[PDB]
Amino acid sequence: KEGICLIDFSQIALSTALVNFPDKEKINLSMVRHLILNSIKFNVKKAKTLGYTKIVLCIDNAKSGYWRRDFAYYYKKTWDWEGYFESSHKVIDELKAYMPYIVMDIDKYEADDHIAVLVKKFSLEGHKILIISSDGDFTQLHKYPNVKQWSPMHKKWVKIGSAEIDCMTKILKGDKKDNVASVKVRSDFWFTRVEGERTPSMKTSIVEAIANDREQAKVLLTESEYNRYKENLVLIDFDYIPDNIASNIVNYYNSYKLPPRGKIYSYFVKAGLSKLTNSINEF
Ligand SMILES: [Mg+2]
Ligand SMILES: [Mg+2]
Repeated sequence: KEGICLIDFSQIALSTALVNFPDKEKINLSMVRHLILNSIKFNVKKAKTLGYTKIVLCIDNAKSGYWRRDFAYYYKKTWDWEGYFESSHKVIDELKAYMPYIVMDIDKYEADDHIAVLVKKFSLEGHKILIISSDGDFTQLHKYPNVKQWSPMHKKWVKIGSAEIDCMTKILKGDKKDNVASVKVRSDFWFTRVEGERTPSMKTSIVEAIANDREQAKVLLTESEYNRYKENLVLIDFDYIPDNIASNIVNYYNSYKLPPRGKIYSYFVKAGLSKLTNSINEF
């Protein structure tokens, strides 16, 4: 059973670019092609050296929004961000055309989704898994056999009882960064809040009691809070990803045709990344 590496790509490329490309300076295609290929090399190396030889780049595609928006409208509702994303979108195309990786890219599907679903499938299928991402949410998947997670900036393992509590903490208190609100407030609180508005706190003993036995949601939460809980499950909990979303990801995965590995040399050449031709072995 081949070792598999799922990479939270879109974020890593972007995060690297935020750190490496100077503010108030234009970002060109070369810049980003260079940046992206080097990032892949560096991370593919980490993976392969450890035994995860099948690389899957998982992309964030909110071109037409998010499937989750069909459940919660408010969900997820100087630097050359323009030049970056333009060139980046182009480079992703080249990866699909020439590089030897499965590029999980689906409009309205998040990199989190592809990882959550693939990790599940493969883990249960007997493969050892590596998640390359600093996102603590992936600890929801450590519960599956042979799942490790590596954080590429600080270069370290994401290790985590505490997982169920971390998750439950988000289900109950929300996640402001994604516009997910506490079960103690109205659904679209973050999209519609007033400056004169604050979220009532959720006591830890409750969070923990539910984390430990979810049926406790029915006694510790008021009916209102409970409705909010069930809405938050789909926004936070990977196990609440719809059968249809899951199925499409797996299909995409299975129908993916990789390009002859002989195409890389040409690409590098053609794309003027000759310094890299000497390192195709590293891809
Ligand atoms: Mg993500
Ligand atoms: Mg999420």
